[PDB]
Amino acid sequence: RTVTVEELPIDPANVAAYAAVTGLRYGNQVPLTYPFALTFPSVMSLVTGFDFPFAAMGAIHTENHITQYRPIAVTDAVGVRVRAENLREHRRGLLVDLVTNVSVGNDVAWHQVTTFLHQQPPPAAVLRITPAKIRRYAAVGGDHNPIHTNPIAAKLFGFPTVIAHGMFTAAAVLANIEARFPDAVRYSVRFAKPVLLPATAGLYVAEGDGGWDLTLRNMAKGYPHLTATVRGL
Ligand SMILES: [Mg+2]
Repeated sequence: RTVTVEELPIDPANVAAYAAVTGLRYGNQVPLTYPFALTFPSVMSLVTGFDFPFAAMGAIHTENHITQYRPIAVTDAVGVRVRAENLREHRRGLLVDLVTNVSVGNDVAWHQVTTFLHQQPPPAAVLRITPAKIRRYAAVGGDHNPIHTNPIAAKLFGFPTVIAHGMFTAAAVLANIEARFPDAVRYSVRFAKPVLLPATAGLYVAEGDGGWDLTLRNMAKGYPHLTATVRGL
């Protein structure tokens, strides 16, 4: 239950296209969330190879914790390690933790815990999220889970329309604030109601220190799509 890549190259053109579609800045270091996408093929090879029943197609992303110890340069080639751990019963199904460590040289730069489920007032910003943009996020980020792109498959897996990738939303909400993030930062997200597409969602931001609290809501109905914290280390 362990995957390794010794020297994964970074494609800057992909980093640019990731920043464009999520609304983040393309600079010399990759966005804080970008290594989710970079290591995604490595995570899915672990998930798809689970001995027991657990399907990547139609899987649900419930929670995500990123710890960045140091930025990763767009020119870096990276070491990747993934392990899967903490199978639990939930209610809606099987939960599992996928734990990824991304290294530059001998050092761990970026550390993530991803939790998946197999089913068994005026805002500080506004996000417009269309099916087209998410079709584009799926191409660029490489998560082709069809609940985000194929309506017929979304229905089959329980949703009335296609939904946004949780990690699209988790990237997009950092747009304004990311320029003030320190190099060492932790970002914790709890996904709630899926974002049904197309949608216009409002982001609420408080400065609960030394950092930020975030809540993304559906604008008509007001229910939460996610809550998150950003903190310096
Ligand atoms: Mg996260």
